[PDB]
Amino acid sequence: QPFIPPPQQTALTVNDHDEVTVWNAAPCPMLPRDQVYVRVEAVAINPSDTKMRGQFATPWAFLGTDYAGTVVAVGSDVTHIQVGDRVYGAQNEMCPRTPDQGAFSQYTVTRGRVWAKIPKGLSFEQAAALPAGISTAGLAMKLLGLPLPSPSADQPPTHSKPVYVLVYGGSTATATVTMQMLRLSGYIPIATCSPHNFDLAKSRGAEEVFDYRAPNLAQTIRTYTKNNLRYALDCITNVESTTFCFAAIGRAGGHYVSLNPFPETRKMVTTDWTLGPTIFGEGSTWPAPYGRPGSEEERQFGEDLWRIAGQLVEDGRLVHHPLRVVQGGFDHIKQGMELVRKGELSGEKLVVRLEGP
Ligand SMILES: NC(=O)c1ccc[n+]([C@@H]2O[C@H](COP(=O)([O-])OP(=O)(O)OC[C@H]3O[C@@H](n4cnc5c(N)ncnc54)[C@H](OP(=O)(O)O)[C@@H]3O)[C@@H](O)[C@H]2O)c1
Repeated sequence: QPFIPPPQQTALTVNDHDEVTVWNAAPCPMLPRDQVYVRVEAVAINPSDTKMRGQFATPWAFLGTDYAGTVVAVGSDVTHIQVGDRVYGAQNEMCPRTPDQGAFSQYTVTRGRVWAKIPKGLSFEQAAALPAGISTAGLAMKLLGLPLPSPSADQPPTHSKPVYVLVYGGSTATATVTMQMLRLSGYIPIATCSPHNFDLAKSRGAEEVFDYRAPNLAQTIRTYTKNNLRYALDCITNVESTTFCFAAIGRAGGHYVSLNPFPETRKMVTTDWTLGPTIFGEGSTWPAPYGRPGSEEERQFGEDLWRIAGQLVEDGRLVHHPLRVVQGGFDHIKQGMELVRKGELSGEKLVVRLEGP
Protein backbone atom coordinates (compact mmCIF):
# COMPACT_ATOMS: atom_id res chain seq x y z
CA GLN A 1 0.00 0.00 0.00
CA PRO A 2 2.91 2.41 0.52
CA PHE A 3 4.47 3.15 -2.85
CA ILE A 4 8.15 2.58 -3.54
CA PRO A 5 9.38 4.04 -6.84
CA PRO A 6 11.57 1.85 -9.08
CA PRO A 7 15.33 2.13 -8.33
CA GLN A 8 16.20 3.58 -11.76
CA GLN A 9 14.60 4.24 -15.16
CA THR A 10 15.15 5.37 -18.76
CA ALA A 11 14.78 9.11 -19.39
CA LEU A 12 15.86 11.45 -22.19
CA THR A 13 18.39 14.08 -21.14
CA VAL A 14 21.35 16.15 -22.24
CA ASN A 15 25.04 15.20 -21.79
CA ASP A 16 28.05 16.93 -20.41
CA HIS A 17 28.91 17.40 -24.11
CA ASP A 18 25.60 18.99 -25.25
CA GLU A 19 24.20 15.89 -26.91
CA VAL A 20 20.70 14.56 -26.44
CA THR A 21 21.10 11.19 -24.72
CA VAL A 22 18.99 8.19 -23.72
CA TRP A 23 19.95 7.46 -20.10
CA ASN A 24 19.06 3.95 -18.86
CA ALA A 25 20.08 4.46 -15.23
CA ALA A 26 18.22 7.76 -14.58
CA PRO A 27 16.59 8.36 -11.14
CA CYS A 28 12.88 8.00 -10.43
CA PRO A 29 11.16 10.99 -8.73
CA MET A 30 9.82 10.79 -5.17
CA LEU A 31 6.03 11.07 -4.76
CA PRO A 32 4.72 14.41 -3.37
CA ARG A 33 1.75 14.13 -0.93
CA ASP A 34 -0.33 16.37 -3.21
CA GLN A 35 0.54 14.67 -6.56
CA VAL A 36 0.10 11.32 -8.31
CA TYR A 37 2.66 8.92 -9.74
CA VAL A 38 2.45 8.38 -13.48
CA ARG A 39 3.65 5.57 -15.68
CA VAL A 40 4.12 7.52 -18.90
CA GLU A 41 2.27 6.05 -21.87
CA ALA A 42 2.62 8.75 -24.53
CA VAL A 43 4.67 11.97 -25.01
CA ALA A 44 4.54 14.86 -27.50
CA ILE A 45 7.50 16.66 -28.94
CA ASN A 46 7.67 20.46 -28.75
CA PRO A 47 10.11 22.92 -30.36
CA SER A 48 11.01 24.13 -26.89
CA ASP A 49 12.45 20.60 -26.10
CA THR A 50 14.81 21.00 -29.07
CA LYS A 51 16.12 24.35 -27.76
CA MET A 52 17.36 22.89 -24.41
CA ARG A 53 21.01 22.98 -25.47
CA GLY A 54 24.00 25.22 -24.71
CA GLN A 55 23.47 27.04 -21.41
CA PHE A 56 19.73 26.47 -21.57
CA ALA A 57 20.59 22.82 -20.89
CA THR A 58 21.14 21.44 -17.38
CA PRO A 59 23.14 18.19 -17.90
CA TRP A 60 21.35 15.07 -16.60
CA ALA A 61 18.08 16.96 -15.99
CA PHE A 62 15.11 15.36 -17.83
CA LEU A 63 13.75 16.77 -21.12
CA GLY A 64 10.11 16.96 -22.17
CA THR A 65 6.88 18.86 -21.51
CA ASP A 66 3.82 16.94 -22.73
CA TYR A 67 2.98 13.58 -21.12
CA ALA A 68 -0.02 11.35 -20.63
CA GLY A 69 -0.07 8.19 -18.57
CA THR A 70 -1.48 5.80 -16.03
CA VAL A 71 -1.65 6.63 -12.34
CA VAL A 72 0.29 3.91 -10.43
CA ALA A 73 0.27 5.63 -7.03
CA VAL A 74 -1.57 8.51 -5.35
CA GLY A 75 -0.19 11.06 -2.86
CA SER A 76 -1.77 11.01 0.62
CA ASP A 77 -3.19 14.56 0.29
CA VAL A 78 -4.95 13.76 -3.06
CA THR A 79 -8.62 12.92 -3.51
CA HIS A 80 -10.73 12.34 -6.66
CA ILE A 81 -7.95 10.33 -8.37
CA GLN A 82 -7.34 6.60 -8.02
CA VAL A 83 -4.67 4.15 -9.16
CA GLY A 84 -5.54 3.05 -12.70
CA ASP A 85 -6.84 6.53 -13.67
CA ARG A 86 -5.41 8.15 -16.81
CA VAL A 87 -3.95 11.69 -16.65
CA TYR A 88 -2.30 14.17 -19.00
CA GLY A 89 -0.34 17.33 -18.20
CA ALA A 90 2.78 19.42 -18.53
CA GLN A 91 6.15 18.98 -16.84
CA ASN A 92 8.68 21.82 -16.37
CA GLU A 93 11.58 20.49 -18.38
CA MET A 94 15.22 20.96 -17.49
CA CYS A 95 14.51 22.65 -14.15
CA PRO A 96 17.74 22.44 -12.07
CA ARG A 97 15.97 22.04 -8.72
CA THR A 98 13.77 19.18 -10.04
CA PRO A 99 16.10 17.27 -12.43
CA ASP A 100 14.16 14.00 -11.98
CA GLN A 101 10.93 15.58 -13.38
CA GLY A 102 10.25 15.72 -17.15
CA ALA A 103 7.81 14.20 -19.62
CA PHE A 104 10.55 12.15 -21.33
CA SER A 105 10.85 9.49 -18.65
CA GLN A 106 9.18 6.14 -17.93
CA TYR A 107 7.94 7.52 -14.56
CA THR A 108 7.07 11.06 -13.65
CA VAL A 109 4.87 12.85 -11.17
CA THR A 110 2.10 15.37 -11.83
CA ARG A 111 3.14 18.98 -11.31
CA GLY A 112 1.12 21.70 -9.57
CA ARG A 113 -2.42 21.45 -10.89
CA VAL A 114 -1.23 21.66 -14.51
CA TRP A 115 -2.81 18.36 -15.41
CA ALA A 116 -6.21 16.71 -15.70
CA LYS A 117 -7.79 13.30 -16.06
CA ILE A 118 -7.99 12.06 -19.68
CA PRO A 119 -11.65 12.05 -20.83
CA LYS A 120 -13.05 8.55 -21.51
CA GLY A 121 -13.16 9.26 -25.29
CA LEU A 122 -9.51 10.26 -25.84
CA SER A 123 -6.41 8.11 -26.27
CA PHE A 124 -3.08 8.63 -24.48
CA GLU A 125 -1.77 9.91 -27.86
CA GLN A 126 -4.55 12.52 -28.31
CA ALA A 127 -4.21 13.66 -24.69
CA ALA A 128 -0.36 13.90 -24.81
CA ALA A 129 -0.68 16.33 -27.76
CA LEU A 130 -2.56 18.85 -25.59
CA PRO A 131 -0.68 20.15 -22.54
CA ALA A 132 1.84 22.70 -23.88
CA GLY A 133 -0.89 23.92 -26.33
CA ILE A 134 -3.46 24.49 -23.56
CA SER A 135 -0.89 26.13 -21.24
CA THR A 136 0.50 28.42 -23.92
CA ALA A 137 -2.94 29.38 -25.27
CA GLY A 138 -4.02 30.47 -21.79
CA LEU A 139 -0.79 32.36 -21.13
CA ALA A 140 -1.05 34.15 -24.52
CA MET A 141 -4.71 35.23 -23.87
CA LYS A 142 -3.77 36.40 -20.39
CA LEU A 143 -0.97 38.55 -21.79
CA LEU A 144 -3.20 39.94 -24.55
CA GLY A 145 -5.74 40.88 -21.83
CA LEU A 146 -8.48 38.54 -22.95
CA PRO A 147 -10.70 36.56 -20.61
CA LEU A 148 -10.56 32.75 -20.64
CA PRO A 149 -13.69 30.96 -21.95
CA SER A 150 -16.43 30.03 -19.50
CA PRO A 151 -16.73 26.27 -19.35
CA SER A 152 -20.45 26.57 -18.49
CA ALA A 153 -21.55 29.26 -21.01
CA ASP A 154 -23.90 28.18 -23.83
CA GLN A 155 -22.40 30.47 -26.46
CA PRO A 156 -19.49 32.93 -26.86
CA PRO A 157 -19.95 36.53 -25.60
CA THR A 158 -21.58 38.64 -28.33
CA HIS A 159 -19.84 41.54 -30.16
CA SER A 160 -21.89 43.36 -32.86
CA LYS A 161 -18.65 44.92 -34.05
CA PRO A 162 -16.11 42.05 -34.41
CA VAL A 163 -13.01 42.08 -32.25
CA TYR A 164 -10.27 40.68 -34.44
CA VAL A 165 -7.08 38.93 -33.31
CA LEU A 166 -4.30 38.29 -35.80
CA VAL A 167 -2.64 34.87 -35.32
CA TYR A 168 0.65 34.81 -37.26
CA GLY A 169 1.42 31.10 -37.83
CA GLY A 170 -2.12 29.73 -37.86
CA SER A 171 -1.09 26.10 -38.38
CA THR A 172 1.32 25.97 -35.37
CA ALA A 173 0.39 23.55 -32.59
CA THR A 174 -0.07 26.60 -30.29
CA ALA A 175 -2.33 28.54 -32.72
CA THR A 176 -4.77 25.73 -33.40
CA VAL A 177 -5.58 25.37 -29.65
CA THR A 178 -5.45 29.14 -29.07
CA MET A 179 -7.85 29.97 -31.95
CA GLN A 180 -10.51 27.61 -30.51
CA MET A 181 -10.12 29.35 -27.14
CA LEU A 182 -10.30 32.80 -28.74
CA ARG A 183 -13.57 31.74 -30.50
CA LEU A 184 -14.99 30.48 -27.21
CA SER A 185 -14.33 33.90 -25.61
CA GLY A 186 -16.07 35.72 -28.46
CA TYR A 187 -13.03 36.87 -30.51
CA ILE A 188 -12.54 36.41 -34.25
CA PRO A 189 -9.09 35.03 -35.19
CA ILE A 190 -7.62 35.82 -38.61
CA ALA A 191 -4.64 33.60 -39.46
CA THR A 192 -1.57 33.47 -41.71
CA CYS A 193 0.05 30.18 -42.66
CA SER A 194 0.89 28.10 -45.79
CA PRO A 195 -1.94 27.30 -48.28
CA HIS A 196 -1.84 23.54 -47.56
CA ASN A 197 -2.90 24.29 -43.96
CA PHE A 198 -5.80 26.68 -44.79
CA ASP A 199 -8.49 24.05 -44.12
CA LEU A 200 -6.84 23.19 -40.78
CA ALA A 201 -6.69 26.83 -39.67
CA LYS A 202 -10.38 27.50 -40.53
CA SER A 203 -11.46 24.25 -38.87
CA ARG A 204 -9.80 25.58 -35.67
CA GLY A 205 -11.50 28.96 -35.61
CA ALA A 206 -9.90 31.29 -38.19
CA GLU A 207 -12.59 33.45 -39.86
CA GLU A 208 -10.15 33.91 -42.75
CA VAL A 209 -6.66 32.67 -43.46
CA PHE A 210 -3.90 34.13 -45.68
CA ASP A 211 -0.59 32.96 -47.13
CA TYR A 212 2.05 34.93 -45.13
CA ARG A 213 4.23 35.13 -48.29
CA ALA A 214 1.50 37.15 -50.16
CA PRO A 215 2.72 40.56 -51.37
CA ASN A 216 1.62 43.58 -49.29
CA LEU A 217 -0.49 41.25 -47.17
CA ALA A 218 -0.37 43.51 -44.05
CA GLN A 219 -2.28 46.18 -46.07
CA THR A 220 -4.86 43.55 -46.87
CA ILE A 221 -5.15 42.70 -43.15
CA ARG A 222 -5.25 46.39 -42.14
CA THR A 223 -8.12 46.93 -44.53
CA TYR A 224 -9.93 43.76 -43.45
CA THR A 225 -9.70 44.92 -39.82
CA LYS A 226 -10.81 48.51 -40.66
CA ASN A 227 -7.46 49.85 -39.57
CA ASN A 228 -8.23 49.00 -35.94
CA LEU A 229 -6.60 45.62 -35.32
CA ARG A 230 -5.55 45.78 -31.63
CA TYR A 231 -4.30 42.25 -30.97
CA ALA A 232 -1.59 40.24 -32.62
CA LEU A 233 -0.35 36.83 -31.48
CA ASP A 234 2.91 35.82 -33.12
CA CYS A 235 3.44 32.05 -33.03
CA ILE A 236 6.61 32.19 -35.14
CA THR A 237 8.65 35.06 -33.61
CA ASN A 238 11.41 36.00 -36.07
CA VAL A 239 12.42 39.21 -37.70
CA GLU A 240 9.77 38.82 -40.45
CA SER A 241 6.77 37.84 -38.23
CA THR A 242 7.45 40.80 -35.89
CA THR A 243 7.61 43.28 -38.80
CA PHE A 244 4.46 41.87 -40.28
CA CYS A 245 2.49 42.01 -37.01
CA PHE A 246 3.51 45.59 -36.31
CA ALA A 247 2.47 46.58 -39.86
CA ALA A 248 -0.98 44.94 -39.51
CA ILE A 249 -1.85 46.56 -36.16
CA GLY A 250 -4.28 49.54 -36.51
CA ARG A 251 -3.46 53.25 -36.63
CA ALA A 252 -4.57 53.82 -32.98
CA GLY A 253 -2.20 51.08 -31.66
CA GLY A 254 -2.51 47.60 -30.31
CA HIS A 255 -0.89 44.75 -28.42
CA TYR A 256 1.69 42.28 -29.75
CA VAL A 257 2.31 39.04 -27.86
CA SER A 258 4.93 36.51 -29.08
CA LEU A 259 5.63 32.93 -27.90
CA ASN A 260 9.43 33.53 -27.74
CA PRO A 261 11.54 36.62 -26.72
CA PHE A 262 11.53 38.80 -29.78
CA PRO A 263 14.47 39.65 -32.04
CA GLU A 264 16.93 42.57 -31.66
CA THR A 265 9.17 51.82 -33.14
CA ARG A 266 7.26 54.96 -32.24
CA LYS A 267 4.22 52.83 -33.17
CA MET A 268 1.84 52.74 -30.14
CA VAL A 269 2.18 49.03 -29.43
CA THR A 270 2.52 47.32 -26.04
CA THR A 271 4.55 44.05 -26.13
CA ASP A 272 4.86 40.87 -24.06
CA TRP A 273 6.08 37.27 -24.56
CA THR A 274 4.98 34.02 -22.95
CA LEU A 275 7.38 32.50 -20.37
CA GLY A 276 6.47 28.83 -20.32
CA PRO A 277 7.42 27.92 -16.72
CA THR A 278 5.10 30.64 -15.39
CA ILE A 279 2.17 28.24 -15.98
CA PHE A 280 3.41 26.41 -12.78
CA GLY A 281 3.88 29.75 -10.94
CA GLU A 282 7.44 28.55 -10.35
CA GLY A 283 9.74 31.08 -11.94
CA SER A 284 12.76 30.53 -14.15
CA THR A 285 16.49 31.30 -14.36
CA TRP A 286 16.00 33.41 -17.56
CA PRO A 287 15.66 36.14 -18.81
CA ALA A 288 18.44 36.69 -18.13
CA PRO A 289 19.81 38.27 -14.89
CA TYR A 290 17.52 37.15 -11.97
CA GLY A 291 15.17 35.25 -14.37
CA ARG A 292 11.68 35.57 -13.00
CA PRO A 293 10.41 34.78 -9.53
CA GLY A 294 7.50 32.41 -8.87
CA SER A 295 4.11 33.66 -7.66
CA GLU A 296 0.84 32.32 -6.26
CA GLU A 297 -1.20 34.39 -8.77
CA GLU A 298 0.60 32.67 -11.67
CA ARG A 299 0.16 29.39 -9.81
CA GLN A 300 -3.55 30.03 -9.38
CA PHE A 301 -3.97 31.15 -13.03
CA GLY A 302 -2.51 27.86 -14.37
CA GLU A 303 -4.75 25.87 -12.01
CA ASP A 304 -7.83 27.86 -13.11
CA LEU A 305 -6.83 27.49 -16.78
CA TRP A 306 -6.47 23.70 -16.45
CA ARG A 307 -9.78 23.32 -14.60
CA ILE A 308 -11.46 25.29 -17.42
CA ALA A 309 -9.55 23.64 -20.28
CA GLY A 310 -9.94 20.17 -18.77
CA GLN A 311 -13.75 20.61 -19.00
CA LEU A 312 -13.62 22.06 -22.54
CA VAL A 313 -11.55 19.08 -23.62
CA GLU A 314 -14.02 16.83 -21.73
CA ASP A 315 -16.98 18.19 -23.65
CA GLY A 316 -15.39 18.28 -27.08
CA ARG A 317 -15.03 22.08 -27.25
CA LEU A 318 -11.23 21.96 -27.43
CA VAL A 319 -9.59 19.49 -29.82
CA HIS A 320 -5.95 18.38 -30.19
CA HIS A 321 -3.64 19.43 -33.07
CA PRO A 322 -3.55 16.75 -35.86
CA LEU A 323 -1.29 13.86 -34.85
CA ARG A 324 1.66 12.08 -36.30
CA VAL A 325 2.03 9.01 -34.06
CA VAL A 326 5.20 6.95 -33.82
CA GLN A 327 5.27 3.65 -31.86
CA GLY A 328 8.63 3.35 -30.11
CA GLY A 329 10.94 4.11 -27.22
CA PHE A 330 13.32 6.83 -26.17
CA ASP A 331 15.37 6.73 -29.35
CA HIS A 332 12.15 7.52 -31.20
CA ILE A 333 11.79 10.63 -28.97
CA LYS A 334 15.33 11.71 -29.75
CA GLN A 335 14.65 11.14 -33.51
CA GLY A 336 11.35 13.01 -33.07
CA MET A 337 13.21 16.03 -31.64
CA GLU A 338 15.52 16.20 -34.63
CA LEU A 339 12.59 16.13 -37.04
CA VAL A 340 11.02 19.03 -35.13
CA ARG A 341 14.21 21.05 -34.77
CA LYS A 342 14.80 20.77 -38.55
CA GLY A 343 11.36 22.32 -39.15
CA GLU A 344 10.12 19.17 -40.83
CA LEU A 345 6.61 18.99 -39.42
CA SER A 346 3.75 21.07 -40.83
CA GLY A 347 0.20 21.06 -39.44
CA GLU A 348 0.96 18.05 -37.21
CA LYS A 349 2.13 17.23 -33.69
CA LEU A 350 4.70 14.41 -33.27
CA VAL A 351 3.52 11.97 -30.58
CA VAL A 352 5.50 8.90 -29.40
CA ARG A 353 3.41 6.03 -27.97
CA LEU A 354 5.86 4.33 -25.58
CA GLU A 355 6.37 0.61 -26.12
CA GLY A 356 6.79 -0.66 -22.56
CA PRO A 357 8.90 -2.69 -22.76
N1 LIG B 1 7.60 30.04 -24.61
C1 LIG B 1 6.91 28.90 -24.65
O1 LIG B 1 6.64 28.16 -23.51
C2 LIG B 1 6.43 28.32 -25.95
C3 LIG B 1 5.32 27.45 -25.98
C4 LIG B 1 4.88 26.98 -27.23
C5 LIG B 1 5.56 27.38 -28.37
N2 LIG B 1 6.63 28.22 -28.29
C6 LIG B 1 7.37 28.62 -29.49
O2 LIG B 1 6.45 28.91 -30.49
C7 LIG B 1 6.91 28.44 -31.75
C8 LIG B 1 5.85 27.53 -32.35
O3 LIG B 1 5.80 26.28 -31.66
P1 LIG B 1 4.52 25.37 -31.86
O4 LIG B 1 4.77 24.06 -31.28
O5 LIG B 1 3.30 26.11 -31.49
O6 LIG B 1 4.42 25.21 -33.45
P2 LIG B 1 4.80 24.09 -34.55
O7 LIG B 1 3.74 23.09 -34.67
O8 LIG B 1 6.14 23.62 -34.28
O9 LIG B 1 4.87 25.07 -35.85
C9 LIG B 1 5.29 24.58 -37.11
C10 LIG B 1 4.71 25.55 -38.16
O10 LIG B 1 5.38 26.81 -38.22
C11 LIG B 1 5.18 27.33 -39.56
N3 LIG B 1 6.42 28.01 -39.88
C12 LIG B 1 7.69 27.55 -39.60
N4 LIG B 1 8.57 28.52 -39.95
C13 LIG B 1 7.86 29.61 -40.38
C14 LIG B 1 8.26 30.87 -40.87
N5 LIG B 1 9.54 31.22 -40.93
N6 LIG B 1 7.26 31.77 -41.21
C15 LIG B 1 5.93 31.42 -41.19
N7 LIG B 1 5.53 30.17 -40.72
C16 LIG B 1 6.51 29.30 -40.32
C17 LIG B 1 4.83 26.16 -40.46
O11 LIG B 1 3.51 26.39 -40.86
P3 LIG B 1 3.04 26.36 -42.44
O12 LIG B 1 3.61 25.07 -42.98
O13 LIG B 1 1.53 26.31 -42.46
O14 LIG B 1 3.67 27.57 -43.08
C18 LIG B 1 4.80 24.92 -39.56
O15 LIG B 1 3.58 24.20 -39.78
C19 LIG B 1 8.21 27.69 -31.51
O16 LIG B 1 9.26 28.59 -31.75
C20 LIG B 1 8.17 27.42 -30.02
O17 LIG B 1 9.49 27.37 -29.50
C21 LIG B 1 7.09 28.68 -27.09
